[PDB]
Amino acid sequence: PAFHPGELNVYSAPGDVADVSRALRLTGRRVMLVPTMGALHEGHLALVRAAKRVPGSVVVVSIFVNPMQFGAGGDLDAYPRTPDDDLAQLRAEGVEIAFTPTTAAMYPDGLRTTVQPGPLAAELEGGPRPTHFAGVLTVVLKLLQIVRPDRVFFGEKDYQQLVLIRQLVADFNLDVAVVGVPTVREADGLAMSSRNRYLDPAQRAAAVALSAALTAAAHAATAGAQAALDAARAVLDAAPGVAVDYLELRDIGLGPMPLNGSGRLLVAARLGTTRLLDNIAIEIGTF
Amino acid sequence: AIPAFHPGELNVYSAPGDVADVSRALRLTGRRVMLVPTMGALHEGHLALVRAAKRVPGSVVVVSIFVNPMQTPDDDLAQLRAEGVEIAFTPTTAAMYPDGLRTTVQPGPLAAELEGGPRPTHFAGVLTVVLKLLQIVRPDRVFFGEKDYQQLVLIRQLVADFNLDVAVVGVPTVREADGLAMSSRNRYLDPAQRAAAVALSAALTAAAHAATAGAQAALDAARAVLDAAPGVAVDYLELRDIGLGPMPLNGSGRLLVAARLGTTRLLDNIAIEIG
Ligand SMILES: COc1ccc2[nH]ccc2c1
Ligand SMILES: COc1ccc2[nH]ccc2c1
Repeated sequence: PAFHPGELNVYSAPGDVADVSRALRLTGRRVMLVPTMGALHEGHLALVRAAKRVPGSVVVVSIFVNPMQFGAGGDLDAYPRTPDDDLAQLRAEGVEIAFTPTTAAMYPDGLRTTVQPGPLAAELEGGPRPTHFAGVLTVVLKLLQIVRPDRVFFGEKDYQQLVLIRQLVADFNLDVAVVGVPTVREADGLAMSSRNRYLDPAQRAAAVALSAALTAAAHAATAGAQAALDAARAVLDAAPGVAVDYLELRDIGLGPMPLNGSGRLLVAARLGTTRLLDNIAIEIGTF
Repeated sequence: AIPAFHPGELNVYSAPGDVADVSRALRLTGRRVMLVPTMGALHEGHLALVRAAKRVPGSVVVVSIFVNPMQTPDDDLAQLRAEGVEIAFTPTTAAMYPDGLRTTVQPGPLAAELEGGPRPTHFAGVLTVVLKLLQIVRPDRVFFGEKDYQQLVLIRQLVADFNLDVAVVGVPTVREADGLAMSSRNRYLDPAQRAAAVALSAALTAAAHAATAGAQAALDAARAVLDAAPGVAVDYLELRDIGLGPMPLNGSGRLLVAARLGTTRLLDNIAIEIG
């Protein structure tokens, strides 16, 4: 396959991007991978920019709405698809490679061999969606094998996902650096998300409560965990039509260890039918 | 700094990071890295894998020795020196699983069939450790015996399904003079059992030649030979396609058998061509 430097090259065939990546790597360039499901926003662009600043980088952005990480009807069909906007954004950002595989190219044998995540996948986001993270980790493993990047970039917004990807990389001895990039926010604090488009004006106004609650908690935390959680709860309680699914303060690895001084506070809430996530670093007893 | 590597000698590494760094360095110097995964206690079957790896031009051979809990140290290393193997990778359980069992590989449904009957989690263990070894060593080719044919097929599923950039090489089964497939378990057989054990290979070779008369003739011939043996408890005798799906009307297939002799479980298999 041809590679035209300094412009966007789009490859659909896994073999094509694998060949181009291999060839680039062999000439000294360092391959950076930003895996996405399209519907690109400023959060994704932050990832692209982080990747682009690595000296000698060539940036590969994958766009693939992975059916394996969705449960039956109708989340997969409802996922936003804005391909023309996505590719326009990548061109504007100076990205040289977009990898846009088909479902058939990624899953020619259906679901056969898959990744089984550790117990974290059953908690928080995985509670009512027990197969979700197996879908995520299976596709990320495949993308890593196809592209063979030196570094792979993920937002901190989906923090549990990022932790599970670090687990994947450690547990399977993958030779890639996982880079977590801090959450990009709207001016009022709202975390970037492709689901923000489903907030009507009232819901958009109310949605500020998630980030306001988290940031209140982070500052309250000088007074301890209870104070932090209660400050967040108070802000969420004050918000019209925010229905909290969970609000949890955990150790930074979200694993089988108690909170000791460095934590992550995670929230998920519904505004109408729209489920929003956010999270923040918490230091306990630290001003 | 890359760990020391002495060309033409057996270099032994226990740390995953060490063998990873050495393998990477060697492939940059124009070597082709060949991986032979084993659980030690090496026999002539393993040596055939080693010789197959060695004959690839540019080869450097990595033999891993790891008893994988999820599925003779000095003597093994001496055998490898004698074969001209340059790398042995001998990690501890703690080095392979520093965080315990966490993320694992879930095989497809083939893993529940045949050998997966008595050992329903066996292949998950095998695929998980093989994936890790492939990521640590990053070989150009990886070598497995055909004797554990279902294992080999599941490894080919792993490689295809996860888009791994490695060639899987199956090596024809090494056999004792009477046909018994090589295995560390053969020495456990008493004389009566050892004599009866020849029935597995004899049944398969009979079937392979009976196959000109069709699938049923092949299966019936194999069953007759097993039926002539005392103390051979057949767990299965199945004719499948080469990927272990259902056998087609004509074409290539594989005939697999497993049996228990006393407390010792033996496996064997053979290529079958129908008609
Ligand atoms: C870097 O900040 C962000 C924020 C939200 C995001 N959603 C998906 C990636 C991502 C990144
Ligand atoms: C290539 O022949 C063989 C025969 C039996 C085997 N057992 C484990 C590896 C192996 C290889």
